[PDB]
Amino acid sequence: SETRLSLEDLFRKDFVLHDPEARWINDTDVVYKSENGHVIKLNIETNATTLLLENTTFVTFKASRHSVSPDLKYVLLAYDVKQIFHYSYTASYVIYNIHTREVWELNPPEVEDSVLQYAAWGVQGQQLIYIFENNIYYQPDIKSSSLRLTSSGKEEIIFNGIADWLYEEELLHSHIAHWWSPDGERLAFLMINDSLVPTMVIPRFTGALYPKGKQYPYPKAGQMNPTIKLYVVNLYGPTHTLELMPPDSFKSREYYITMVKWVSNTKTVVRWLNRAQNISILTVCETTTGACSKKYEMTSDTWLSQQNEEPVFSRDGSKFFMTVPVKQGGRGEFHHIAMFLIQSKSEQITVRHLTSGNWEVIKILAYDETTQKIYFLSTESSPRGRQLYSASTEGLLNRQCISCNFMKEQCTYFDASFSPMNQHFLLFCEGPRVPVVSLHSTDNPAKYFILESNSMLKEAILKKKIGKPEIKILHIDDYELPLQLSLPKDFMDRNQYALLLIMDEEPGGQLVTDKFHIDWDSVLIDMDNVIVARFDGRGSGFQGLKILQEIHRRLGSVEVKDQITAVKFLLKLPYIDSKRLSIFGKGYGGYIASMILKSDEKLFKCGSVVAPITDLKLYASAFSERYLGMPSKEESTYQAASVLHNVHGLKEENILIIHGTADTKVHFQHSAELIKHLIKAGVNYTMQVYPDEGHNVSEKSKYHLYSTILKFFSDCLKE
Amino acid sequence: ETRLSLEDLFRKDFVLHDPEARWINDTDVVYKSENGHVIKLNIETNATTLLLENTTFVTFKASRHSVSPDLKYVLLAYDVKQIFHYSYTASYVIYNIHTREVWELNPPEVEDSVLQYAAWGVQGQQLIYIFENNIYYQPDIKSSSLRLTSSGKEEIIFNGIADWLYEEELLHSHIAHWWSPDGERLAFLMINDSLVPTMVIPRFTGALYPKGKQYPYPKAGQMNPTIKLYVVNLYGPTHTLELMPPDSFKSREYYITMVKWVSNTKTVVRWLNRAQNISILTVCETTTGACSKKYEMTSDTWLSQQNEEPVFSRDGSKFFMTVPVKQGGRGEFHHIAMFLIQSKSEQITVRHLTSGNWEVIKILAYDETTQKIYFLSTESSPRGRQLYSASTEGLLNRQCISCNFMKEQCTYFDASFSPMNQHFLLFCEGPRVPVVSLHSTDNPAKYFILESNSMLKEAILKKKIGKPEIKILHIDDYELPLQLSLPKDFMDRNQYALLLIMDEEPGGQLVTDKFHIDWDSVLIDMDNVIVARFDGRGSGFQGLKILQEIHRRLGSVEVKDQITAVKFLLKLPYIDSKRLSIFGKGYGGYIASMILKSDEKLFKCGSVVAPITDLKLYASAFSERYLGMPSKEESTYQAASVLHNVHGLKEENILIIHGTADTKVHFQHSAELIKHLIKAGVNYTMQVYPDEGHNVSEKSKYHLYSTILKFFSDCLK
Ligand SMILES: *[C@@H]1O[C@H](CO)[C@@H](O[C@@H]2O[C@H](CO)[C@@H](O[C@@H]3O[C@H](CO)[C@@H](O)[C@H](O[C@H]4O[C@H](CO)[C@@H](O)[C@H](O)[C@@H]4O)[C@@H]3O)[C@H](O)[C@H]2NC(C)=O)[C@H](O)[C@H]1NC(C)=O
Ligand SMILES: *[C@@H]1O[C@H](CO)[C@@H](O[C@@H]2O[C@H](CO)[C@@H](O[C@@H]3O[C@H](CO)[C@@H](O)[C@H](O)[C@@H]3O)[C@H](O)[C@H]2NC(C)=O)[C@H](O)[C@H]1NC(C)=O
Ligand SMILES: *[C@@H]1O[C@H](CO)[C@@H](O[C@@H]2O[C@H](CO)[C@@H](O)[C@H](O)[C@H]2NC(C)=O)[C@H](O)[C@H]1NC(C)=O
Ligand SMILES: *[C@@H]1O[C@H](CO)[C@@H](O[C@@H]2O[C@H](CO)[C@@H](O)[C@H](O)[C@H]2NC(C)=O)[C@H](O)[C@H]1NC(C)=O
Ligand SMILES: *[C@@H]1O[C@H](CO)[C@@H](O[C@@H]2O[C@H](CO)[C@@H](O)[C@H](O)[C@H]2NC(C)=O)[C@H](O)[C@H]1NC(C)=O
Ligand SMILES: *[C@@H]1O[C@H](CO)[C@@H](O)[C@H](O)[C@H]1NC(C)=O
Ligand SMILES: *[C@@H]1O[C@H](CO)[C@@H](O)[C@H](O)[C@H]1NC(C)=O
Ligand SMILES: *[C@@H]1O[C@H](CO)[C@@H](O)[C@H](O)[C@H]1NC(C)=O
Ligand SMILES: *[C@@H]1O[C@H](CO)[C@@H](O)[C@H](O)[C@H]1NC(C)=O
Repeated sequence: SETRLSLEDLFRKDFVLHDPEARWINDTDVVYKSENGHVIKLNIETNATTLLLENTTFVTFKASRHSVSPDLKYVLLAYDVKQIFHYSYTASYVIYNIHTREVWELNPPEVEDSVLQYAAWGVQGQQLIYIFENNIYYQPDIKSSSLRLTSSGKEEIIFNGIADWLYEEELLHSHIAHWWSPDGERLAFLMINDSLVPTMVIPRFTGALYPKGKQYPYPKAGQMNPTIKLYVVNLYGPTHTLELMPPDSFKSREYYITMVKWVSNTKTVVRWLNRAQNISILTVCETTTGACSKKYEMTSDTWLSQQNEEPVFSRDGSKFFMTVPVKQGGRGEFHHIAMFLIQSKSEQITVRHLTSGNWEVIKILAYDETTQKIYFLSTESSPRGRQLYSASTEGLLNRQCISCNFMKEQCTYFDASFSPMNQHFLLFCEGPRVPVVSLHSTDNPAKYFILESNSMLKEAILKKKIGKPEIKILHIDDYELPLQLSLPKDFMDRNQYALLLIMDEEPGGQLVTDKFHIDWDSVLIDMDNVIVARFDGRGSGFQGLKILQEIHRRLGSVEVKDQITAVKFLLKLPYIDSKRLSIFGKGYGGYIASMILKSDEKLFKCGSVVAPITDLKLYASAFSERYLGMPSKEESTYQAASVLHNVHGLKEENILIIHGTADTKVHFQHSAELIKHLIKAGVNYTMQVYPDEGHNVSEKSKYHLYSTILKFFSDCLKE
Repeated sequence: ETRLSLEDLFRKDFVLHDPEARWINDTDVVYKSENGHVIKLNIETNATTLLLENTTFVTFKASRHSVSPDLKYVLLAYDVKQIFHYSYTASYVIYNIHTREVWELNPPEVEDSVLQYAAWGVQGQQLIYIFENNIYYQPDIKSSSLRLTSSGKEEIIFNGIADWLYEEELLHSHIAHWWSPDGERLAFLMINDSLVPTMVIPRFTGALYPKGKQYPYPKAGQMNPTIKLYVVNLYGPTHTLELMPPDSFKSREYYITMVKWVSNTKTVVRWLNRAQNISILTVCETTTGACSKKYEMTSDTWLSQQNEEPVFSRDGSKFFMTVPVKQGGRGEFHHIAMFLIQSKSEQITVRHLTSGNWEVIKILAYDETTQKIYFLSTESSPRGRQLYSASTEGLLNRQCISCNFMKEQCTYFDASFSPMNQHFLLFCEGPRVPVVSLHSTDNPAKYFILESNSMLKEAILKKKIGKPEIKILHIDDYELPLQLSLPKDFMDRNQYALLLIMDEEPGGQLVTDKFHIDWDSVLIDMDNVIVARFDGRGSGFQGLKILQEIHRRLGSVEVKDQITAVKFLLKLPYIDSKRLSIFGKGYGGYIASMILKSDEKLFKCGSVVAPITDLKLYASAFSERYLGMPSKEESTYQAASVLHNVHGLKEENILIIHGTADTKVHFQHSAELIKHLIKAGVNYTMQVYPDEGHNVSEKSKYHLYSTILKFFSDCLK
């Protein structure tokens, strides 16, 4: 009874899921690192294991990032890692020679003790590239000097191979704007032109004598957007670079490139998207020429579905598999696998649907061409989980679940990765149990062995109370939505508990999920006897498009009304205390958390909001415009979704606004603007701001934040 | 209902009504603002004219008014935007006193403009205005303007207006130009910030993409503004002559801490070395540029009040100035000096006209037609200020004027004499709710009263509003006041909470007869908290000896005193050691912080606004004055900081309030503090106001007071 979960535990190194950082190399050798922190080669044939790196990635300035060369003769360490946006990190690199020790500084020519925007490795051999001053550099091997592939790079204006903010956070959802041809002969990359894009300033108060902060291109709602070209260079000899032109329909009009991928060692598929995000064009490009052939096109009456989807091919290209929406009847559309048959030049490709039901095919993992099978992740088995399924491409059109019996009750939510010949696959658990990675043979899920058990962490949460989350199911409109109630160790049916209602932090995400998670609220629960509640309302993703697009043009309108009807039901329970009800949400969820805190009725005694996005006119183009469309251009519906005007009350409501000053996603401006109206409106509120922090606070401050929130919620909830 | 509540202080009943009195002739005084009306008064006939009416509303809430010399026009400032402290930037309009019609005041080619400065001249209707750091001149309402300087460059080269360092630290006002008595000539400062490092004031609250400014702000030991003093003639050619520095200062770092006209040609410019230990009074013939060394000063610590303005013979045979005199043990005090000017470089016999342990604060006037000179002095009492006259040529006698005005109701004064000195304005400011009055010189018949602050008087009358017991403490060889402001109903029995308020800038005086009403008065009345002020060493206006006890030990001394004062406070029966709180802002936030460390924890909670937390991060001319140069000559700078060795603030409940746009104490100070405070794991609470200054706007304001009030009241329970 004195073995329960305290905040500083979450920072204990016992917890903190240990990720195997598994990676394929041959169809034999998997490079998964990090059991004890050791990088390891494993031959799945012989079981033979080699120690590549040891507890060394300490010794060189706390190297936080590791990558093993293709030829397995070297390791690339990143140390001095500095955050930038989300996936963007800028650090210094070093090269450990796997066979003998000796480490090199990785520097651009003429430059010493340097800092790089990106490093990684290539595909063939020991080749690697690194980005510096927004220019791409290439080293054919450890031997040779580097080769600057682009001179066009200009700091904070023209980017090469790395994403500017808009492309990283919104469009691409990763900072890697370049891609390697399968044979390492060729490199495709994005040239992003921010010349005309308006810039926002991230201030720095904490530096030297006179601190100076940066200014980056950040197009706001309806603003000038980054123009962008897609080039391709050949890494052998001449380095002739060819721009791959857009589809003729998009030529001259505003557009984004939301994906590109290699199919052959020459052809690539670049998905183009209009600024409005209602029109998709899949193009296939011959890189030796620049021949660009319209292949498939899509449209929406609201906004286009997952834009990063990557199609699988015949490796010749006779056929290819992709996921698209199918009307499915009433109950809306669901993403299902498509059979498109590419031919004969000859536009037109026959489409055959390989899947259907009310559930989604999330990702298409692999196509095993030697047989009749294709592999994917699906909610079929259950909307709350994810499972690994195979269907037979050519054939009966049948379907079968693989992951279903792995843990039974202990793994309901998966992800997986197949070897390059698809002969076997890695199965990440992430399920209700403390996550476990495992390596199976394809044709025979004998489960073989287990790569990572997260052992220490398992026994850690075992000791602690750690209850089971009752799940109620609500009917809103025509839908059925999950309400997850996480309840204190000892639960009297009798008493009146305090209720924390946590918001989904970005739209189209899924709160209630079998995915294992441990975090602050778990502490709020156990100590402090608070029940935390999550409810996935309309707009929450991963069930149908119909729930997902219920948000279009009404933002904060719908999600809020649902969150409230969910509190309503919550309210009619005996064991929750209407007197003490609190809300929490961050980012966008801070936005909705705020909308909920206005005049409808006051169901909340106190609530706390972190990096709240408070006015959509002030948020990023590709985000606002997606849901609300263009601003003063076509719509004043933008005035409607704001926290800023009409603050008309937050009454006895106790409000806590937490914001990072250096935040690059939700600018501090959002809370500044809010706080301003909040004063002129005469509303009781309390704020905590972290000088020079981001949307995600550093390790230093973070604990302080949790402590803050924890104290806040626990204290206000007291009777 | 009959005690003082916060929102009263914002009630327009309160808010001292300032007459904004101003002389014109030796007859007509222009004091405005009784009902908000601008008024001419003929002190001969009593005749009053209404110049302006309840119109300075109608034109966009005009916040600022000035009447032309010839009394035919009024200059309104509206759209007033704060800049630093005295610096305001607004749009101007010209009301024609005789016939209403109003003009836009614009630089040529510019429409609906915004100006850095306007005011008026001396002779006639002439006026000048500053735009893009250039000086413009209008000989009259008729004529087009005349650009007197093209050298102006935004936030780099300033003309006639002070950059931050000169406004806040050196000059203590933003007016860098001065008019010759006859309006023939204009002297002004050219401030060159080219090489001075710049600090950024961020703006989060603006339009789509807010952009904040960046101004030259030399920090401790940094590059400083270079500056020249030119003079232009406002008639014809506009030949402009630079007035060269003293030869000794030539080529070395220096400030100009004052300039004033003496004749319609000669000026006295006081020069100061960067170190602030050497003064040179120079007198300059403007038609030539002849610059003659007159008097020089030195200190072993730092030079005394630098804005002192000397009075002359109007010929220049003699002149009066205030300087320190050794006075014996007990230190030095500023007393009036008789310097006799006669031919060439230096000499000039010095005769001291005053002495004792007390100071001559300001020398107001010299009546040349008789044997008298006029000044303000602490003679009558260190806590007050009185208006004294001494006989220059003669017995060397002294007599107090203000002594019997209010007896017990006015002990603290200031005054202004008419141009011929024939009669004077006496501002009360004393213990009673301030009252301005107009007296005849040779006969203080008190004549009449200009401003009674009537409504305000009856306002505080109704409310409880107690009397401040004053204890006197012995520290070292000195005797220092401790003012205890006590709740309406005071039991000798109970244990009260104690708020200890800090003096906000060094060399100021907390305990003073000067009337004041503010938040703490509310803290007192409602919430039964006793607020305490104690003027320790370094506090000004008694001797230099108390004042300079700070040199090179900053936060060292003031703190030890503030504590020994808490000690004594602690031994009282009726104060509760359990509940003790501290408050201080700006610099006082600095000391408030030093007190909150390790010595012992005598405080349960304390609150700090725009704390200056590291002197290396404060302004050059401030830090360097007390602590001298930085890594240049001293690491004693490491000593005075809050930043390292936050070693504890224990159960201490701390509230840090800071404006984001603050241009005096940068937000950096609290950012820096807050940083260490987290890595040190200390419990603290913060409230920051986006886009506010060192002085919060009206909007936020109230919210701040509420905060502080709640904080202090709640923690003390
Ligand atoms: C405010 O102060 C600044 C700094 O003192 C001042 O800028 C400088 O002004 C002087 C004016 O003469 C310049 O001095 C030189 O004049 C002759 C031209 O005949 C040249 O020989 C010089 O060549 C170089 O001198 C410097 C040597 O390092 C260089 O830094 C400089 O950029 C020249 O290349 C030079 O022209 C001087 O150039 C500037 N720059 C600086 C930083 O001193 C400015 O004029 C002042 N504003 C006013 C009106 O007071
Ligand atoms: C990214 O976009 C910027 C937008 O500013 C591009 O800058 C553009 O550069 C071109 C040529 O450098 C400019 O054209 C001009 O034409 C005249 C006539 O010959 C010539 O005198 C100028 O020197 C210049 O060449 C153009 O005005 C300018 N602006 C625009 C709107 O494009 C930049 O080229 C782009 N970068 C890349 C590599 O895509
Ligand atoms: C470096 O890795 C080795 C194993 O490769 C670790 O050595 C173990 O240390 C633990 C202490 O936690 C001992 O209980 C074991 O006996 C050691 N060996 C084995 C086989 O586990 C070592 O912990 C690693 N260094 C760290 C912690 O960074
Ligand atoms: C995709 O959405 C955009 C919204 O930006 C549509 O934009 C058109 O813009 C004009 C501008 O005046 C409007 O008059 C039209 O009504 C809009 N068309 C609509 C509503 O669709 C764009 O046409 C859309 N296209 C598709 C394929 O849906
Ligand atoms: C005024 O004080 C400053 C220092 O506060 C003196 O500056 C001198 O600076 C040099 C720099 O290396 C030192 O070596 C000297 O010790 C300083 N002189 C001293 C002791 O004062 C400056 O000389 C002082 N001048 C006067 C007139 O007192
Ligand atoms: C290698 O190790 C694993 C560990 O359980 C085992 O399952 C596997 O059978 C071994 N190798 C073989 C026989 O394939
Ligand atoms: C704000 O809070 C303070 C104290 O909690 C309270 O005195 C005041 O009534 C509140 N203001 C309003 C109008 O709610
Ligand atoms: C205008 O003055 C009159 C009397 O002179 C007064 O009653 C009135 O209050 C004044 N102005 C305003 C702001 O009402
Ligand atoms: C004007 O009135 C004042 C106020 O009572 C009085 O002192 C003065 O003698 C009067 N002067 C004349 C000349 O009317």
